[PDB]
Amino acid sequence: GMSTQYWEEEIEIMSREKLQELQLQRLKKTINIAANSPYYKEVFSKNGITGDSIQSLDDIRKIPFTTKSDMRANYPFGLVAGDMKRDGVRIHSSSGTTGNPTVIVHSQHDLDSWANLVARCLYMVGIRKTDVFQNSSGYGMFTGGLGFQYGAERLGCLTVPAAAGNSKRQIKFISDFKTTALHAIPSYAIRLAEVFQEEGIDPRETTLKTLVIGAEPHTDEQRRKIERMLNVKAYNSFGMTEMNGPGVAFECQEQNGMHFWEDCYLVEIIDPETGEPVPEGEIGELVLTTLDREMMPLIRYRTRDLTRILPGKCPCGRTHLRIDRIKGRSDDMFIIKGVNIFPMQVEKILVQFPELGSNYLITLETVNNQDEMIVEVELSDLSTDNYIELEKIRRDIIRQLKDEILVTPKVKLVKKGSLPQSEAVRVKDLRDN
Amino acid sequence: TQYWEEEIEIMSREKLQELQLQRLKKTINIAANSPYYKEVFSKNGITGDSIQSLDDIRKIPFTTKSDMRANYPFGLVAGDMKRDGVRIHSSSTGNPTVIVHSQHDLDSWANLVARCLYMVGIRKTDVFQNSSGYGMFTGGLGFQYGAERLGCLTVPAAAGNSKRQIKFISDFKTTALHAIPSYAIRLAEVFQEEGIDPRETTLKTLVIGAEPHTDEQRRKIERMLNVKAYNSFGMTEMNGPGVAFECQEQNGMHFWEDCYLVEIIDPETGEPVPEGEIGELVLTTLDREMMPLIRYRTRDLTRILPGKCPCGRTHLRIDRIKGRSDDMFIIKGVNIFPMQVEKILVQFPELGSNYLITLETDEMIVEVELSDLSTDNYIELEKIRRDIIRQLKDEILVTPKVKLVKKGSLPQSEGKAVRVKDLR
Ligand SMILES: Nc1ncnc2c1ncn2[C@@H]1O[C@H](COP(=O)(O)O)[C@@H](O)[C@H]1O
Ligand SMILES: Nc1ncnc2c1ncn2[C@@H]1O[C@H](COP(=O)(O)O)[C@@H](O)[C@H]1O
Ligand SMILES: [K+]
Ligand SMILES: [K+]
Ligand SMILES: [K+]
Ligand SMILES: [Zn+2]
Ligand SMILES: [Zn+2]
Repeated sequence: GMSTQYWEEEIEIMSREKLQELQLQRLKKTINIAANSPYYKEVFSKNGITGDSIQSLDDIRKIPFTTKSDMRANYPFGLVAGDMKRDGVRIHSSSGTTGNPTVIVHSQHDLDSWANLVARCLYMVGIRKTDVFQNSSGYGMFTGGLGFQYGAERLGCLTVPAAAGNSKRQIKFISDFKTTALHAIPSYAIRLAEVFQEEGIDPRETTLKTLVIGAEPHTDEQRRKIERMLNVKAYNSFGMTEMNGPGVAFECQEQNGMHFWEDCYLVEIIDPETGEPVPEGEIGELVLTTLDREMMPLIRYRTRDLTRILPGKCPCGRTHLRIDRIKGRSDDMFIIKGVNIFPMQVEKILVQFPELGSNYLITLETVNNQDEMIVEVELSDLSTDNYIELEKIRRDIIRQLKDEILVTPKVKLVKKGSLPQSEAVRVKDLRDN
Repeated sequence: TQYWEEEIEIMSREKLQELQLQRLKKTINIAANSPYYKEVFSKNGITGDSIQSLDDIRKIPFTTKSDMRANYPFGLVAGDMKRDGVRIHSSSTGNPTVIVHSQHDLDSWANLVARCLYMVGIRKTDVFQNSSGYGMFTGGLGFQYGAERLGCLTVPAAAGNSKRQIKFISDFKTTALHAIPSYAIRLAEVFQEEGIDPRETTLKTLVIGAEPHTDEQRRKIERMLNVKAYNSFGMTEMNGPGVAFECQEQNGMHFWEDCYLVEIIDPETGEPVPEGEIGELVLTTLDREMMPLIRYRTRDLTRILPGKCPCGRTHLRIDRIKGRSDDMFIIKGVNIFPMQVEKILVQFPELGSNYLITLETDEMIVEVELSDLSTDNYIELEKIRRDIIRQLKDEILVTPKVKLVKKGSLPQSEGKAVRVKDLR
């Protein structure tokens, strides 16, 4: 409380009364901006949403939800509200070519707001400009790459844009550049600790002090295991491309719930069936509204993420609400190696091969603390192909899947009728979650 | 002609010389704080009074890749890295060299990339796609920050996944693309495979670099995609992209002399070459503060093109990179550069764009893919193959073995194309 340091004290410890008037002011502004987009112009016209519709924060429930299906239907720029040709500076797109992906368009204001939120998060968990920050997240279209890169530079850290994989090079950068802060997915942080002891280095005797872990569900125990293996303090990091990427919700040094930055987001916990707000503190679907986005704001977006608001004041002194861990989702999406994948993306690739049967199964397992994706697909007795030709097709399946879902899966061609029958195709998740 | 920074881009030679001298003295005073240049200046008697003219830089010895490897990782860091260091980049076997940047250094680098892009006609209204690898590769974050500084709608596609690259161009209406010359050809091929005419896209401008390539190789890219392609020079040591770049005249790459001091030195004597002769490119940073580099031997061979450019810019122009010193190969005691082979192969329209030089025990094998548009028979193609052997023999002064291979048979590299395979 008294010894707690803040990036933006006036906002981070702002009274609930002053937070409510800030959210209402930014909510009205967001709706007036969003009304310029072809999608929300249509939505507001059909539901009688005008400039007088929002007088309180509860009036947001007059506006219907924004679903992923709606966003896919308006791909690529149906929800763009600003002047993209003049002020649009970046596009963040989701994976795929078999279906319409998700596109978020940002202006310079939007990138600066996002970079400030990431800097706020990093400063909160004790990271300073004197720290050496290494980002093991994939770059390019992945928001974790450029997101933490801009945020850590804004804070003033000596950044190490290592990007994904090559654990020996990751260990080399930590040892030679004296890395103190590291961003990694929980399973990769365990892999790095393992690679340290393979190279004859004690994973507890490095320059590492702080770890930022996210992109996928993990228990408090899995985080405590990471903390013991590397002799560090690990903090839960929440984000999604739709909400910028990282910097949305983050743990404080109390490591009890993730503080949601309510100055930039309006949080709603809704019953996934009725679509009504859940009783205070119960598990429901996370529904979010951007409050500082201008190029492409999102109003009441159904994230399909399940969580709850943790009650009571936090001893760090911050007034921004805390959410519990995200354990699962209300949709059919699965996360492997921190990458979001829909089972339809896999099916749309497999159906193109006439040598394959219709029956397929996706299995998610943990092998040596690392997550693996196994795609079993039955053979069609219609093919006249021998071993050499079928193996070439199996390698072509791996390659086309890798390009679509942005992860390399294990593909096994199984006997016709070997896989069990159910009748939508299920994803068998055998991981400890 | 439109300029990003007119006052600097058309600045008189007299005013450029006093700007370079002012920034050279500042660079040497900053570099003196690094453990490496503190020792170098102490042993060679380099003080604050040693530099009074631009010619006085020759009092300071050269900085080689070996000196940088010997002082890896932060032996040449001059600034306060803990307080002002904001990024570490690395260059593409052994111990990769590291460059440390402050916020000033990143902003200077971003401004140079924006200056380059604006010069070739790219504006904030353009949709810029970067197919360069991100992470530690300077091409990724280098063009990303530069294009955002200009105000382009950026598409950080990163390396590979050609089907997704084509999808982004088609759906986001990409007008400007950054790619290595060999990957630009691969994308044009993938467009045709997906039933799209590579000449009927929204693409208008292409930025190509990293790989040594001929003018005809670039003209092939321009015809395949119906675009204007511009040569982009850079290296991690000098920030990455934005160092040297062609103007709309497409005749020599303008070197930004406000941020770099250019020298063309004889690799044997270590003295400046006669005005306009081919020699080793030796560079000094003039706007870098965290880790400046003084008279760095790049290993790149080029020459300064004489005369003022019709675009009105007063900044000197360098010719195409002949190749790096490590690219040179010796067969039967004769020195050969891979660009000598490419400059011959590009003149034959019956040949493709992908080729491979193999050295075995000594024999030199030159594999080159056939064109898809080729309708020639065996007798005519064999006559062309014999014409290729003759023209190669006269140029490289050794008789090589030439094999005409199937289109797509030769392997495509993940990054820069490997043109020489030495199996000796
Ligand atoms: N800290 C976290 N804990 C659990 N799941 C997370 C976390 N951060 C992100 N996710 C999940 O990843 C999704 C965002 O993925 P993406 O759009 O690729 O950044 C979220 O909607 C969550 O389902
Ligand atoms: N436009 C270009 N033409 C030819 N070679 C280039 C070009 N740009 C860069 N290079 C080469 O690539 C090197 C820089 O590589 P890197 O620092 O790994 O990006 C230079 O020193 C040159 O040898
Ligand atoms: K720093
Ligand atoms: K994720
Ligand atoms: K723009
Ligand atoms: Zn707290
Ligand atoms: Zn010019």
